[PDB]
Amino acid sequence: TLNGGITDMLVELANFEKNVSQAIHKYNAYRKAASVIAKYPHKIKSGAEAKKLPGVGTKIAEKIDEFLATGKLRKLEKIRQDDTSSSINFLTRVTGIGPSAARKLVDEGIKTLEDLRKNEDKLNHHQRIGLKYFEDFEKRIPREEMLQMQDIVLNEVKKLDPEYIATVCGSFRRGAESSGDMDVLLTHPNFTSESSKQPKLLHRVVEQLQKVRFITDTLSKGETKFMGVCQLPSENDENEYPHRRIDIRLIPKDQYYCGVLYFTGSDIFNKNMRAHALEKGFTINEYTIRPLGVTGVAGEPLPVDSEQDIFDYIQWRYREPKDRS
DNA sequence: AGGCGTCG
DNA sequence: CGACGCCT
Ligand SMILES: [Cr+3]
Repeated sequence: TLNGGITDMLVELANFEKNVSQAIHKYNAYRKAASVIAKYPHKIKSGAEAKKLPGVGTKIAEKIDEFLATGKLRKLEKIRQDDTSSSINFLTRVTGIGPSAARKLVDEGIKTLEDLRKNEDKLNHHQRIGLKYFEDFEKRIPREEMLQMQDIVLNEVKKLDPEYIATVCGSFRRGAESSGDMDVLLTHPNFTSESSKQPKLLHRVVEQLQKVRFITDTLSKGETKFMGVCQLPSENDENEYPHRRIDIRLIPKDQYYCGVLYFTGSDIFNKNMRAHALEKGFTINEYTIRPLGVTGVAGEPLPVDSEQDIFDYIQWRYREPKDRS
C-alpha cells in the first residue's frame, strides 16, 4: 500500500454517500477513484497530482489536498461526529436494512441494536432474523468450518436424489482461507432451459437440510433462490457454532457454466467481466452468453461447455477462480 | 452488469 | 407495478 490513507478516506466518504445521503453518483465516483488510486505506482503528494488520474477531479483533489496538508478531512470528522449519520450508518449493517429503512428508523428515534430489540414491530422478517444473528453474521467463516458444511450439504443432497449436483462457489471455489458466507450452486437434470420450470427442486433440498437441523432460518425463498441461515453440530458444549449465512441457487442443468462463473468470480470481477462482454458485443449472465445485436437487442445464447468457453468468446486469458479477486 | 425475492 | 435490499 502506497496511498492507503487516501483510499481509506475515499471509501469512508463513499459509504457515507450511499448509506446517508443516498447519492449514488458520488458513491460511485469515490469508489472508482479509490480503485484508480490504489493501482497508481507512486506515493501521491498533492491533489493536483492525483487529479491527473482518471476518475479523480476537483472535488476529490481538494479533499486529497486537505488530507495531505493536515493529516485529516474536516468533512469526515464531522460526519463521524453527526449522530444521525453514524446511527443511519450502523443500522445499515443489519442484513435486510438498507439506506431507506435506516433513515426511517433513525428518523423515528431507533438507533441502537437495543432499540431495535424494543421495536421488532417495525422490522420485517428478514430484518428481525438479521437482528437476531447480527453478531454472528459479522464473524467470518474459517475454511475448516466451510469444508464441514460442504460435506453436510453434498451428502444430504444425494441422499434425497443422487441426480442432484451441489457446488460451493463464492470465495471458497476461489481459494480463500475464510469466507463471509456459504454460496452453493445447485443443479438437477429435471430443471432445464427447455422445461416448464421446477420450484419443488430447491424446496426439497432446503426442507431436507432444515430437517437435519442445518438450515435454521429463512430470509427469502423461491424457485431458484434461497437465502437463509445454517449451523454446524455440537452436543453438550458452550459456544455452539455461530449461525452462518447461506445462499443457494438453482441454475438450469444446461447453463451450469454461466452459473459457476457468476456465483464464483467476485462481485467486482463479474462487473469488470460483464463490462468487457458488452465491449465485444455480448451479454454475460448467470444463465447465458447471448450476443448484442442491433442498436439495442441481444438474441439466441452461444453454446458453452466450460467457463473457459465463456472467456474465449470475449477473448480473455482464462482467469483461474483463485485469480478472480 | 444483471437479476431474484420481498414489500405494500 | 417501483422501490428496495440483496446476491456475485
Ligand atoms: Cr459468499
